[PDB]
Amino acid sequence: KIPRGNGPYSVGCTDLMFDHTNKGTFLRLYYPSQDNDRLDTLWIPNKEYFWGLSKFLGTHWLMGNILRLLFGSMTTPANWNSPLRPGEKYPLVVFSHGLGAFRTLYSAIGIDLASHGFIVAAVEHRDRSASATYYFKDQSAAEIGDKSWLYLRTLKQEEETHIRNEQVRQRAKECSQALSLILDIDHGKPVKNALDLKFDMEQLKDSIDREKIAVIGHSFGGATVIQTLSEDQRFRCGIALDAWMFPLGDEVYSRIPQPLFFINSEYFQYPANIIKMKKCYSPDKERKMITIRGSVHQNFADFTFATGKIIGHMLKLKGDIDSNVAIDLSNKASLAFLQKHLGLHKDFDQWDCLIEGDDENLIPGTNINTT
Ligand SMILES: C[C@]1(c2ccccc2)CC(=O)N(CCOc2ccc(F)c(C#N)c2)C1
Ligand SMILES: [Cl-]
Repeated sequence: KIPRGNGPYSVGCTDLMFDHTNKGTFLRLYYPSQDNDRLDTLWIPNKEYFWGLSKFLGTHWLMGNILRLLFGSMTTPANWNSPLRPGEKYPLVVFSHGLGAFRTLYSAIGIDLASHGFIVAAVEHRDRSASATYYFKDQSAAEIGDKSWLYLRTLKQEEETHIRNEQVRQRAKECSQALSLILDIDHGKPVKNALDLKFDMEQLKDSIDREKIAVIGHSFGGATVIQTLSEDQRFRCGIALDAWMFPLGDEVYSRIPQPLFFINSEYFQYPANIIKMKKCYSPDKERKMITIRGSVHQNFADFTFATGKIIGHMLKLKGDIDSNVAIDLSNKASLAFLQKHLGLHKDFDQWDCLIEGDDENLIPGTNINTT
């Protein structure tokens, strides 16, 4: 089970696709909810995501249907289509998924943020970095619900540099586009969701704290944070969760004026990647780094909760550290940082010490030696 949020607000969830095309925005929204008696949210909602994951895992295609059997009925603890909790303006996080992931697989993070009073928009990238995604070929196809699926692209050694960079730039653009969509919805523009879901977007009118905006993401999503910040000053700070820095162009490193927080796992990181993180550092800029003891790359994603301790450890989904312990640390430290750099008047400053990695399961900075 994916843990419930630790904050005082109940959490809701819905999907938004606008426009319907492959150039539209697709996001999963987590938000503070009015109601708590709704059905929980289906974690991986279509079979084609399992088919996609099977390609990403490099397994036999037929394993897709086995993954679907095993995980196709799992829910995540967010009230599906619950009304938005009215009467208060909420800061906004735009969230970027890793390679071979998609919008729904970081619900532990998104739900927790929501439960503390954030709206979270988890983008689904159309760069062929998702295991799968979908859209509609045209206006007609969206009416009858005739989905077109786009699957993960496999790269040759010789495309890696170039195509990963094209992808991160598209990702940044998709993050900025999602922001603009949400900000327009806030300023009351009628948006007809391309998905026919019982959730009126008019609810979101005057409900965003328009200047309190951050971008967060895991791995490929972490590079996406950094590209996004450099391109869009509307985002006021970023949190990169175990960032994979390879996609970034040489030009971006000196061009990130906003505060940036690296939350790393112990076992993923390596000198080449850490050196790149350190190229974001500069005497005039606000930079923080911590490393979660006993953690692996997958502690930041939902599949760290989907299996038992033993097969979890074997499959590199779980580390030595407990998965709830690990995510609590990442989520609480994230909240404190956001409070500091968005200027929120909440109680997240209780976790300030975690930004400095001052905790028995934290390492200040990095464990990786670079020389
Ligand atoms: C370093 C990465 C990489 C780079 C090149 C080749 C291979 C891997 C880039 C990246 O984003 N990574 C994280 C992928 O996290 C996932 C993936 C699928 C999932 F279902 C879930 C979940 N839950 C999480 C791995
Ligand atoms: Cl290295």
